[PDB]
Amino acid sequence: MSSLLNSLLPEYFKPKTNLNINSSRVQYGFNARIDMQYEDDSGTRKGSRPNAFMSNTVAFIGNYEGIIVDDIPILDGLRADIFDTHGDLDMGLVEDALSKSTMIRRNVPTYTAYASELLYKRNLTSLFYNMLRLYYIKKWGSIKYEKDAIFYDNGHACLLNRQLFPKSRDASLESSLSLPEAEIAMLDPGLEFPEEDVPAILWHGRVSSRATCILGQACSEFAPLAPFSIAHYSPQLTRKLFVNAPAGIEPSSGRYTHEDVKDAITILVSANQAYTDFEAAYLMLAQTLVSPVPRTAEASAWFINAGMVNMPTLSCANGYYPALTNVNPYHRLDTWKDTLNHWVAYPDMLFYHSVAMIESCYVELGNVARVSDSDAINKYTFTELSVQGRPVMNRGIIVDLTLVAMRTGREISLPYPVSCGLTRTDALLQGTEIHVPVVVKDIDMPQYYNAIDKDVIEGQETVIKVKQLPPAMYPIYTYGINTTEFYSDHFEDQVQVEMAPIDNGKAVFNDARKFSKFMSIMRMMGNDVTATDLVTGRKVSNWADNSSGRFLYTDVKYEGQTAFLVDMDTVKARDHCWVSIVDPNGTMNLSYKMTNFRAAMFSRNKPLYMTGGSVRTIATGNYRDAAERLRAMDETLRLKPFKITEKLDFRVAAYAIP
Amino acid sequence: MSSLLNSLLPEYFKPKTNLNINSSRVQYGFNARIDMQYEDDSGTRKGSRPNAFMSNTVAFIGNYEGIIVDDIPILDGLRADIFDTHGDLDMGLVEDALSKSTMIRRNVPTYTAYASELLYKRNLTSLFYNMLRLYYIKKWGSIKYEKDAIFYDNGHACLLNRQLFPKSRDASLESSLSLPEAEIAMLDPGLEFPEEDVPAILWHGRVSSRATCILGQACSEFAPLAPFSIAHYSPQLTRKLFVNAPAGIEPSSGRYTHEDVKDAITILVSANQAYTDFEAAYLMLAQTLVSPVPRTAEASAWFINAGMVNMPTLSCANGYYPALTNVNPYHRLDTWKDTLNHWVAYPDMLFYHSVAMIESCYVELGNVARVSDSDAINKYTFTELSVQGRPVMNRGIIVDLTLVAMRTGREISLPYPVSCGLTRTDALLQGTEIHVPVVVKDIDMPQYYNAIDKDVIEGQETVIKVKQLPPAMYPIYTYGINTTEFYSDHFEDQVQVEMAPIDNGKAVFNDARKFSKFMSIMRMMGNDVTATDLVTGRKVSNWADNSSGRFLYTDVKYEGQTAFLVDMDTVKARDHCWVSIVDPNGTMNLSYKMTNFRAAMFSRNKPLYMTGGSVRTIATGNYRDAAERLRAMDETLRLKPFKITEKLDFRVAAYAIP
Amino acid sequence: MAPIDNGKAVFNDARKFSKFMSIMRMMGNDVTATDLVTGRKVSNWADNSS
Repeated sequence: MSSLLNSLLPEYFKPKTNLNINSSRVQYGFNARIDMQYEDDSGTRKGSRPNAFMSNTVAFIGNYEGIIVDDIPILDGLRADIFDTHGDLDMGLVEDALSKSTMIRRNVPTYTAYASELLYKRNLTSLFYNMLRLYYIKKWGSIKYEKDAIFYDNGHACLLNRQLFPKSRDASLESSLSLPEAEIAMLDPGLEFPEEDVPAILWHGRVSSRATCILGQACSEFAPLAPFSIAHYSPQLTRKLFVNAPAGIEPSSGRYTHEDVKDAITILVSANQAYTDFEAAYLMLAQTLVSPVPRTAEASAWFINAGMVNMPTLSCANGYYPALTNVNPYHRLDTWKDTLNHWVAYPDMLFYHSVAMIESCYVELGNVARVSDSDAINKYTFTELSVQGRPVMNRGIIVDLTLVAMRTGREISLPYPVSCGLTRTDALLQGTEIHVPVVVKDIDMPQYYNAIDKDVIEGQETVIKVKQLPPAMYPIYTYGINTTEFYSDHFEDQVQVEMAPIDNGKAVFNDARKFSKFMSIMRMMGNDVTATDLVTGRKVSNWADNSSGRFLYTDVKYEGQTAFLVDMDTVKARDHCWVSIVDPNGTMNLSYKMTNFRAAMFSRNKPLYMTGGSVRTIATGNYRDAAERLRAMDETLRLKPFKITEKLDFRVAAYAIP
Repeated sequence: MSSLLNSLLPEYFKPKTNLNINSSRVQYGFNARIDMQYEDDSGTRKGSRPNAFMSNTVAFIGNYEGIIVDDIPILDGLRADIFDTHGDLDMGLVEDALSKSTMIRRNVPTYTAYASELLYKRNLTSLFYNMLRLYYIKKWGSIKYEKDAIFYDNGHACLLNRQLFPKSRDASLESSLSLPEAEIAMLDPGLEFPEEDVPAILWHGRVSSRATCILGQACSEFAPLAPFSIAHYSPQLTRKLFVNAPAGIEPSSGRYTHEDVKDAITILVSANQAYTDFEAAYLMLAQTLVSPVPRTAEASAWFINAGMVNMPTLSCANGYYPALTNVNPYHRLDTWKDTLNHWVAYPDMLFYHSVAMIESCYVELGNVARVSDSDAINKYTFTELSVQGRPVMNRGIIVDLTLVAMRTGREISLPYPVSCGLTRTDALLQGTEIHVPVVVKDIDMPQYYNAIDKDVIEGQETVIKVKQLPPAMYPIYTYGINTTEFYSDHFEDQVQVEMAPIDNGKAVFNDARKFSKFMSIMRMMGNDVTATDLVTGRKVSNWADNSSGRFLYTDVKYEGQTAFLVDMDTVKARDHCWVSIVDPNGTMNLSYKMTNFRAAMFSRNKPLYMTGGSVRTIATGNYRDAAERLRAMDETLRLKPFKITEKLDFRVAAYAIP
Repeated sequence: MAPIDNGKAVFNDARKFSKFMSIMRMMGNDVTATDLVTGRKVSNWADNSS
């Protein structure tokens, strides 16, 4: 659904068509003007950062594994005559429709008997999904993956690509897959009895030399070398695929460009009348196009074990019954062609729709992981109460759409209760300790991180014990639309730390809430604060991120009693464009204000600019008003004359309109 | 945009068609009559300057470099039916448009897929840019650049063309470039898949033997030997260029006249309907064509670092799909063929439009440089507040047209937000003193200029320091259209200043404004006064520039606060009218009137006379046969002007919204 | 003062120069001005009573 994913984008964000991606890492964000203030009994110290960049790093790598599951049939496409008043295939009108058609008379009785089983095999989501992946593999084919590269680095702990993804050879995305071609046979119209467990599709005119090569590779096993997101492992959809094309199927060309895959999709959707099938495939790919680079070192627990992708079995019986598909189809919603029409016009817009969906999910799974099991709406039972339909199993797209509904605070409506795609809530529901590997840089690591060893020499491979999952992404596109006090993503905020002159700089935060806001605002001001817990004896640093520049309470890496000693004569100025706290006395009052917002994207430590035309909000009415218009100007070549007009020179001629 | 740049010229001046330029340097100015009237405590004196020549100097020498960048598509020339009710390109109607205009309907699905990807990147501005440069290389192909010539010469200091332009030799303009030829192949109709990264263009009848050689050289690399404005380094546009000509193309001749390049441009525009693409290239050349000769030695800091010329990527899909270009083209403005109709009639008029543009930019940057970096409108954030469109980036022409709006004080509007051309604000946007290399002519040079070596000898090559960039040009064409206090370019003005007490033979001027008014009066009377800056200990002189007969405060060459000790005993008498007095007494009143303006141009120390007939006006009205003004003010670029609000400091300038 | 000036301020007026130098001494700051015309020096700390 293009419509619901479009509304997630911010108001200030004005996207263009083309986006020239030339790397496997993008820092999307915005530039804002922060007017910071520090008030005290001595006086006020004002600062101003005119261009403050708040970013979330997003990569094109992520371990996924496809499995073939059984899903509901999508009945949108078949002629409206055979359907009854309630909206199910009234068998008896099917036998009537087949009888009054251009079918062979000896096949009518035997084909009608099979109809009861074969007409309820309508799900082309798996085919469209694979064909969409082939489009983006050939478009962004020049992106590279190095084996000994930095997945994450925060100064203390480092995590390499070798650690998370073993059995991984370095190669380009184009050179990753070597897809073998499945057989594309021609359906004989005079076949005695239809062959079930072999799908048959429709086609307009002649199957081109390149269309054979695309359909051949789409219905085949994906066995990748490099762990890419749009080239993950998928099982063999089918062995053989029939195509009811009276004009013969040309043999396989071997080569094809990304423009030829768009040609193949547009013919397949139009012939089969499968637009709702495409809408399902569009939302599936939106989840599993890009995966987020973790915000903290201990936020890598989400991507340790491979999340399963639920691909519904390829099943289509249109080739055997050409009569039942015509120009008057049955559809539930009137805006059922909107998702395809959006993709054909603006293919590269999927990148923005993808980051919008994963940012919405991973933000909400952040503040869902911090609720006790003894509650009404908890970790296990947040999907059941929200869903008001009848899906087969609460997995895939249902779990991701219900998290988006919680974030935006609106009602998401789909025409069919389809349960296909990636399932994210895997590591959460387990409710056990996860052992993430790490290579150390400094020697004073295991004070900060909950490490397995207490003394570790530099360059050693250690393990961190993560119990509660910290947030993987900070809200950026969904900044101050549905604000919570955990993230504290306000435009205006203030904190009041109360100290007396008798205290020699040392302040104890009994409250946990205002400790989080103090440590966060001090980092905007470019000050390196290092607090020490009095009960346990561990240490926390506000500088625990190089992207967002905020301090969340989950950076403590421990749930206990709150007694944080902060010594305010060991505060060090780290960044540029900073206010100085030289020597405070009395009550401190910190405050900031974010005024304006400008969309910015970075890649390879350089600005990535959006190019091409101005993207519009395509509606169903905007095309069918031109159908209402029809260009009703009678196609008659009316040539109008020009009267020559003489003036002073007479050498040169001058023509007038009348 | 002819009508825009034509408005910048003064109301009294109307230039003739032809101009035989026969040098690399042209003075332009006017011969005005000044009627001064003096009054002080001693008495009254009345005089009259009968003939006074105020002029700038402009040259054909400027170091520039080309970069190929991706910009917006210009959707002008495509048929009106493919566009919907709003100003948006619908792919639903492209499928219909291509379907109705063919008998072979097998190719419609393939044609639509490729067309959707190519239409959002169509731009012929870079091709017309090179074709225009080839026209002027052949026409003015007898201009000599000598390496051991003078660039600036005052009397104390001197800059040679060895400095500012190393890696250069002595050559004529025709001898500078030795262009190779790109392959101009013929597109046979029947080819089904458009070859990627090769543009295809339409043509009228047979491609002439001469037309081949021009298109071949226009696409090739430019590698100059001598630094020339219209022969600057440009990267290779394309390798191949298809031409859908019904009659086959002829082989390349090798030689062509400047008249043959006009025939090539006129055909290429008419066939492709690329009138708005030409308008972009016309404005883009108006910036580059000429460069200023600096007013003082400090104003050479602008032209040290090579400014980047943003040339858009060459792409076009008219040759493949000639159905999309028909007899009813889509245009936003009704005056969309005025710029080409102006150039084809009067080619040599571009010289006057270029001088008018570069003057307006370099005059207003004189004020922007003096703005403090702690206000709403400053050097960093003046373009962003002005623009009211959605370009790719605030670069090239958008920066230049913003400065023209600030000069004239009128709202400038283009149909498409194009960001292509020279960016000047590079030396300005950096907090670093610039090291201008100079030659010592007189032994007393270190007293005047801020030199590194305080002791020098006639012939030594030293370096001078420039912190704040002074004005490179004085207002001549834009004289009195809007008068600032800094320049003081009034027709009628009454200057009042109080003379400081002359103790021994020295008068102390503590205030900054009073000192500016005093030396401004004494210059108009014609008295060469020399003062000593007390803080620095360097001698200032009101006779700094001889060409423009006025005193600017930037001739002091010291940003900050100071007090001046004026030498009243050594007041020389260079130019004496009857008004001219040596001994001022009490409150000095000078009231002057300027009348009888007449434009005059000098080239190689002789008068340069305009030849040919009188320019008759070509211009189209807002409506041809259009009923309702469908505003469509969403995509169109608009540039809002800023008015200078004078304040007490006088050294600092400030902008406000009118 | 403007940021373009690197701390250096010239007092054209005599009245406000006296008030600046006096209030800076209440605040306990040793200021040393230099006259541009003559070339002599003045110090605000020229008394230990008032």
